[PDB]
Amino acid sequence: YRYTGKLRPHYPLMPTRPVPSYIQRPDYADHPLGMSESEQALKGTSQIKLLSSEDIEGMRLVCRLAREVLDVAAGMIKPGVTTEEIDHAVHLACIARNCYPSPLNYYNFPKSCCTSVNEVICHGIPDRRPLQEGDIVNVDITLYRNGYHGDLNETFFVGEVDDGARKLVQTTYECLMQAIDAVKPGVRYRELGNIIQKHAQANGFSVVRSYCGHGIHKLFHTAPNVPHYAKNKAVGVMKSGHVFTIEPMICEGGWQDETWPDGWTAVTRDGKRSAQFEHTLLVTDTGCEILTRRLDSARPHFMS
Ligand SMILES: N[C@@H](CCC1CCCC1)P(=O)(O)O
Ligand SMILES: [Co+2]
Ligand SMILES: [Co+2]
Ligand SMILES: [K+]
Repeated sequence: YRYTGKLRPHYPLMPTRPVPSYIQRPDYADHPLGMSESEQALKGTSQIKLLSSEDIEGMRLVCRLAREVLDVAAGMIKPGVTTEEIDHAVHLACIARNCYPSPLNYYNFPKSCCTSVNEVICHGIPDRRPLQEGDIVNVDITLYRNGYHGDLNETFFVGEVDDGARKLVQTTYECLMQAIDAVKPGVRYRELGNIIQKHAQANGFSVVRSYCGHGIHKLFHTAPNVPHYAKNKAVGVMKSGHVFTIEPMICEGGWQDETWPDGWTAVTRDGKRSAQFEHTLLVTDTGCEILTRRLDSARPHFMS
């Protein structure tokens, strides 16, 4: 394997962290390949759950809890902290909230969150590497409570970063918020990518294509599939009671991605930097509720 940039995995990984048996698990948690019966059962489906009011309530609770766990992680972003240390903290913080860390053994993903540094687009596996001043780092959190999943991420600055870092991060967030702003009943899922790319390209950035936003509720990933790039073939129309994410990944250089031999880590083929943000959204009559929004601040962490 020829790595695309300067980052290398830092093994070995600390042994898998156990989840106390009292925590409710999703179906894949103890599958040996981390497969989810329920997700496969709807694989290739185009139909989109209309959540009931109790659904909506479970979704509100788990997304607020996931936000709380992300905020715990944000509080540890500093030079010299390892992504593995971040994950240990996240893992305890899920357990303390009585939630299962959704990423754990999801298709054998071996950690409880993703930490994606610099040229890692997404799904980085927490490891022994200490964070370096100048890095950017995304932490992606997903929790499971009472049959429901809630998913969010943000990109963070590690001490001081270069203007290009600042520009990529702010721009990515602006991409996400401009997309959310278009969310309301009657809007086509494919329109979101047009809005995202339009802003990305205007700032001299490219848009990752192999990874999409997705529906989420009782399933971790399900319809709709939501591409972040222009002129895409996404199927379906927003309707009050839909829940899904938008999570653009935006790049310095080219858009092309490839995967590390670990089977998970997605990096720029060109070794240049990528940033992402994610929210879990519910479509309401007037627009949408940002179920994973920060409550103690109007803004994401990087700009506070
Ligand atoms: N939370 C992230 C993916 C889910 C995890 C990636 C590694 C294991 C699951 P997302 O659905 O945003 O890509
Ligand atoms: Co997601
Ligand atoms: Co996520
Ligand atoms: K690399």
